[PDB]
Amino acid sequence: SSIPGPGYCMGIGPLISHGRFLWMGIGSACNYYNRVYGEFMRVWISGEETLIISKSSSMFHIMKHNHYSSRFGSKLGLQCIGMHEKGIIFNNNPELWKTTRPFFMKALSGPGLVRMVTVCAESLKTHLDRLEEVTNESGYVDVLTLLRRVMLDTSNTLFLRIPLDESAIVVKIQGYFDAWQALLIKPDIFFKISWLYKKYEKSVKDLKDAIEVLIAEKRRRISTEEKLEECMDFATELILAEKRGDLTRENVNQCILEMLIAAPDTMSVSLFFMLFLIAKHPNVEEAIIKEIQTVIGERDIKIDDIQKLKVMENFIYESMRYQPVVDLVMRKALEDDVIDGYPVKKGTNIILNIGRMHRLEFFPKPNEFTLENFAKNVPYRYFQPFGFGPRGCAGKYIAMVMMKAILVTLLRRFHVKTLQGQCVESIQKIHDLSLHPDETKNMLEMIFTPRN
Ligand code: HEM
Ligand SMILES: C=C1C[C@@H]2[C@H](CC[C@]3(C)C(=O)CC[C@@H]23)[C@@]2(C)C=CC(=O)C=C12
Repeated sequence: SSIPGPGYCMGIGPLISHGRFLWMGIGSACNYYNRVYGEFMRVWISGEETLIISKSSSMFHIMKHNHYSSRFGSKLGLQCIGMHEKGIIFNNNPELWKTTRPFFMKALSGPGLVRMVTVCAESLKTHLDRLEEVTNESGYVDVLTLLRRVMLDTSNTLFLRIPLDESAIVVKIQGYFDAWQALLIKPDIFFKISWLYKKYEKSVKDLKDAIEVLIAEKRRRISTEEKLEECMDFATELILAEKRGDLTRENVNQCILEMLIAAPDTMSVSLFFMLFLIAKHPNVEEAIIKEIQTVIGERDIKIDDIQKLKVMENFIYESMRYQPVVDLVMRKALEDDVIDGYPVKKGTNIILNIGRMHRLEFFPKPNEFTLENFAKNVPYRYFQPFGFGPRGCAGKYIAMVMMKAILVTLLRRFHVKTLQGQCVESIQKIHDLSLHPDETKNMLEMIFTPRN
């Protein structure tokens, strides 16, 4: 098998496709190219050949083997946002990534994943007793903002615990995201003409400078302190590693930033799409309340409860399957290989189109939202909402805990209504790095009406 895809127009092949990506958006460009050509095909972002793949078989191969534990993207765009060989998310240096990930992995599982289930519920309870902060005169709640705030609160009180300006940092975090999303695949030419990008350069500084203030304090409280053994957390772990010789201060700093943004960047959008799905699916929402009555009653949500919330678990999966937020994964080939039928040279960029994959394969009723798609145990090789393997989502387990926790704590207390005939299908969406709602539009509010 030779490689499918558009004609290489003697050096015009690349230019049309890279342009198509910038004009369309990374997400909807992938969906376009996969629809036109095969579920496996070649394109050019910048110079380098890049493959876009929805085939579950290829998907599985890639996330499984160790020679795909890299991502890709403009070096100058990454340097701009500070993820060039520094975080983990888009840290593309094999060795430096290898040595940092452990820290993330430890903090996002075991003892911490148990605190998180209650840290979440409390954080949300706080914010639900302060609805005045997010509710309109006509009772319209800004769900997106509320969520982002409890996500940041949650992340902070678990991984860093330093008092911060919640409202302020959330807006800056979004500046950071947008900037990241903008510069990720902008061709080098773009960075030469400075008044075009320096817009973004400023949102990055706004967040980084806001965070240096926080880590500066965490550094003090550590260098004083009585029983240091008593209270280990993500930020401390890193700082002490730096205090040995394991980490650079710059890197530490990026990781803390990367940990704080991660939840607000994804959970909030995901739960938002989940909340709309509940409103327009009354049948499903009844099953979820019964399960809560059966499993929890009027007791505080605890770790031992989460396995029992079976219906909800399926709801979360079906929501992510049907309305994904992270619908694509970027990887790079580190060794040569043959993947399915095709030769894949090292240095080849890969975009796994997991969103399209969850509609072309396995599932009984792919194109409608039903809890029937998850009535029979799903092979983790046909459904990858987080990815798996050496570089799968580091939060994949804690994530599910948090989502379960916040949904329970919310639906426990309020019925949710969507304005007009609005639903996830009829929301206007941007489809670039992630797949999220266009916030320059409106009608994205909800109404929270009490229960009992
Ligand atoms: C429901 C929300 C979430 C979704 C849909 C999601 C999904 C994903 C996916 C698909 C990847 C790419 C993995 C791969 O390449 O196969 C990823 C990576 C990652 N995720 Fe998540 N995730 C979520 C929540 C979180 C949370 C809460 C955190 C941390 C608090 C987190 C931290 C990370 C990090 C640090 C990476 C980069 C991993 C690496 O390259 O080493 N994620 N996530
Ligand atoms: C929404 C996104 C986009 C995700 C990214 C991890 C790497 C992903 C999956 C890619 O290869 C392309 C889109 C990227 C993620 C989940 C990780 C952390 C975060 O803060 C925000 C994220």
